Amino acid sequence: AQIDFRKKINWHRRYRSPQGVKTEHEILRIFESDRGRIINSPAIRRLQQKTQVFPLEAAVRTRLTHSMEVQQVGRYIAKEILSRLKELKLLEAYGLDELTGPFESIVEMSCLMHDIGNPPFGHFGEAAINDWFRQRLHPEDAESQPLTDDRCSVAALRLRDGEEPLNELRRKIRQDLCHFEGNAQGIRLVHTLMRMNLTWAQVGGILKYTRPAWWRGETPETHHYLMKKPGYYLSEEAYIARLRKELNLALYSRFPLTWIMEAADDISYCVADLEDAVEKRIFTVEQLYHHLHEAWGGSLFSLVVENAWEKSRSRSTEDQFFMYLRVNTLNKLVPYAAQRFIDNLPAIFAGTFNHALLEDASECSDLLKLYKNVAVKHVFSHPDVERLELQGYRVISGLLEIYRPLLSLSLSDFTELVEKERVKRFPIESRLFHKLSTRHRLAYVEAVSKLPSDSPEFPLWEYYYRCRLLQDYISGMTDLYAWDEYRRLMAVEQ
Amino acid sequence: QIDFRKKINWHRRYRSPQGVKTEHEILRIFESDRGRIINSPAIRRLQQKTQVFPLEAAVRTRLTHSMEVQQVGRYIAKEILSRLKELKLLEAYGLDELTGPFESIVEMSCLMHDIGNPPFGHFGEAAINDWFRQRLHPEDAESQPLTDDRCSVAALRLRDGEEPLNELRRKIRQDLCHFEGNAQGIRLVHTLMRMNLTWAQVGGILKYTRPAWWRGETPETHHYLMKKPGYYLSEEAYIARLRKELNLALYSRFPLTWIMEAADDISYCVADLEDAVEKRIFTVEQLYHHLHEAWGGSLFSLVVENAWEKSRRSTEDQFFMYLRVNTLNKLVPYAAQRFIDNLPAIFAGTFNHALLEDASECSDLLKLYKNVAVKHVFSHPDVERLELQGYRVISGLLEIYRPLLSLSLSDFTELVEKERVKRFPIESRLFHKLSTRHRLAYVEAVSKLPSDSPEFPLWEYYYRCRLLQDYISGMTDLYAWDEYRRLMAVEQ
Ligand code: NI
Ligand code: NI
Repeated sequence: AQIDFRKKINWHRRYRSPQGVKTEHEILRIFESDRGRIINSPAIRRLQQKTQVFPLEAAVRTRLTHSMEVQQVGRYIAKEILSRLKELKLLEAYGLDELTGPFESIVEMSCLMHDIGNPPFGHFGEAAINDWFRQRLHPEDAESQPLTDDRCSVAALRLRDGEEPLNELRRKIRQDLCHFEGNAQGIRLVHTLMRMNLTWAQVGGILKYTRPAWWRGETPETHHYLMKKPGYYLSEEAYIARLRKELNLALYSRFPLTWIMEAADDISYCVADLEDAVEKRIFTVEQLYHHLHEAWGGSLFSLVVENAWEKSRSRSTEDQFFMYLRVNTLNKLVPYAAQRFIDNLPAIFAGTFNHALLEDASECSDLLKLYKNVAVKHVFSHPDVERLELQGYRVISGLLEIYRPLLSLSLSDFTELVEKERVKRFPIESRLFHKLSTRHRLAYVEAVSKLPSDSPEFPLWEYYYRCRLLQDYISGMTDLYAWDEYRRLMAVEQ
Repeated sequence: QIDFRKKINWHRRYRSPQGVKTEHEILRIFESDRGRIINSPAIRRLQQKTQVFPLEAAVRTRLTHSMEVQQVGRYIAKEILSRLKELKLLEAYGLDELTGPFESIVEMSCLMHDIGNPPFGHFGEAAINDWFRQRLHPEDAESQPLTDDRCSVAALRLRDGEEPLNELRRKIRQDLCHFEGNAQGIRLVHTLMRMNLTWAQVGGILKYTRPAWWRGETPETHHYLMKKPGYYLSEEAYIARLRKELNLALYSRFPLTWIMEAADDISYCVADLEDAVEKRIFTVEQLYHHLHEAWGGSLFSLVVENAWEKSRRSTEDQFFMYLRVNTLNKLVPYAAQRFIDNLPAIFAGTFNHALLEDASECSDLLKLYKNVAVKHVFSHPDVERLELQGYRVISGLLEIYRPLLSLSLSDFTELVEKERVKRFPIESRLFHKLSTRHRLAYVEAVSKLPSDSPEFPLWEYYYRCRLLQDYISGMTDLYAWDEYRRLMAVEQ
């Protein structure tokens, strides 16, 4: 092989693509166009009110501010990597000499969008959606040979005896629909839903996992880490294939700048969650310092944490302590992350590298695990947080049940509903339908129209795309919007 | 005579970097600035102060707006630097090793451009000033001591024969009635949050150069830079040191500011229109017609009509994508060109115009967006009601804390020192409710004073009022509203 980043940092687009030879400048302007597209997308503002950890009530992080923090850390790691590469006289050799700006920016924006796909109430929205679609589709009963009391409630998707091609499609659909995941939904959102038409490189930095959502069974040994969670849905399959071709990815391989983004997320996530914890008066700073000292056991802790504490004891103490905790943490981990990226650059470039930059038995990872431990033991277990998670789960389950009658309809009927807009014998599901976002309905019409109308696959694909539509609509909501819809449609408030 | 090494100053007020530095070490310093800002509570507090509409999610907040402005500022900065490189002027102006810093300072100046604003924005302003006017009446201190001086504070009332003390009284009364977002921003970044930014960075926040205590007309040659107050009587010393570190003449301004300002103008106009359509006030076609009518190969044809033609994904999104893109592709180059064309004056910090404020077609496009906005959006009864409400809320909080300002020096001082005073239950608890940061700022400032001087009661009262304004202006919309409701015993 060889490391030529010109072959990875691909400034083409899916639609209306830039063509031909380009100035270093023209390339830069393209990736800046990407920045504009993202910073101005509704998806991002929607982040400015999805909950991070605490109920919104102002100084507490939201998905947005967290994403901005991650962006900053990503920038710092990218800059350290590029700078070390310049000191190693390796920048030209790796084809990065005219792509430093793009490199940096792709990382920054990949960070900003790392949460773009998450549904309201985060991992509990996820939980709610998957659990609901599991109770309706039971993918576990499609694992092997057709079960004679197949628990799935959808006639079309139930495994029928003798028709193994159709049965395989049924299998994939049922598994896929029960594996909604923030990142996969993120790819879907950026491409099919918002139609942002980013550069291939930029979309690549969003693809954080490489397992198909419809995946059943164990993951390959050699790819365990990159396939921890679903990375793309059955729908984006074609798209993801083209993406692989444009970014020179082997199957289940990942874009490199992703590894960078990931590391940034880990760092920011840990430290910030602790600071917010102190801000919500859960524990004082001293209490935090003791929990850390105890949960640990010239070492790293001494440097980062104990020096942060000593600085803190000689502006406001909470702010001083956390300023220097952040600073010291970053000054230890960011160089390490950079060093790991470079040391492992062949594998990371290939996109096959089966570890995180930080996931280790290295002291650095242990520091991160320390923050995460204190967080999960003394913050995420707090009754107000837990209550909010419970509530969110009820709200999303509730909405899904409210729109159930859209998924109850036969192909004939639902299609009639799409075409006539307002159906006389179907008042409720007509109005339920109108309540779906035009963006999402459009995506449905678009996807269904591209189908072989007479093929036996059609009812299956249609049902899939219809469920896909409903999940699009729900996952697209902010916490407050989802909660509010739930309350109004339950006729609890006007 | 343009040496940007003399403006892009990487020193700090406290614990400053000293000596010779690598281009890299300089970069790392300005990145440290970025970190300090992006992680400051002030910025998240922006993620819920209202921009135009009530929070209810797709609508802009002070934060998202600030991010949009940041992007436009970055683009303008890059265009300026790039045009300077094409003119072979980059080395000559001392920017060849400061391109990263240049860009970054602009970006962050943008992100912080709203950091100072009080809850409910210009109506919080209104409320604060109007309240302190009813209490201090600066208009009665304009000239010679008035014998029925309407001011209700014994110490600050103009007394006959004592013209030095009278001048101090004059400045204090005028200053306290001229609370302004930007001045409060300087105060916030420096005295309150103690962020200790670089001088250059603080400089990009200083948008106006008129002292808050200014009375009478502004100089002819500086009319534009002194439209609004830029710094309070307290930050006076600080601002002086800032002038020395950034090589500013009196009432002169930092350059990168002009850039930030232009970014604000652009993204503010376009965005407000988009959000207007999102809140279903008018459709896209309705908007296009309001624009076409309110106008009159020209610019409109290019930017707006081409946006509309492209528009005919979702139509609202397509139209606004290309409206934003075309607008930027016209105005950002122009802004850059204006910055460079006028670089001597802008560098000096004396340039008496905005990059965009003109009779130039570009400014007219902006004025067009602003006109359609102010006529068909800001006049919408729901916006107006929110402004009215906000003014009531801030006026209400100020009245609620009034008894802290009613106390004598002796008594209020006793309150500060003993923390809980037995004969003063209410004002004790009111006092405890003030943020420790703000109270600390008060103690800090008062302790530095000549304890026996006749100026002391005056300065103390000033700093006390300063304290209360710090606390109120520091709130988010929702927090201020909520405090007003709870302290009125309307909700538990
Ligand atoms: Ni995250
Ligand atoms: Ni603004």
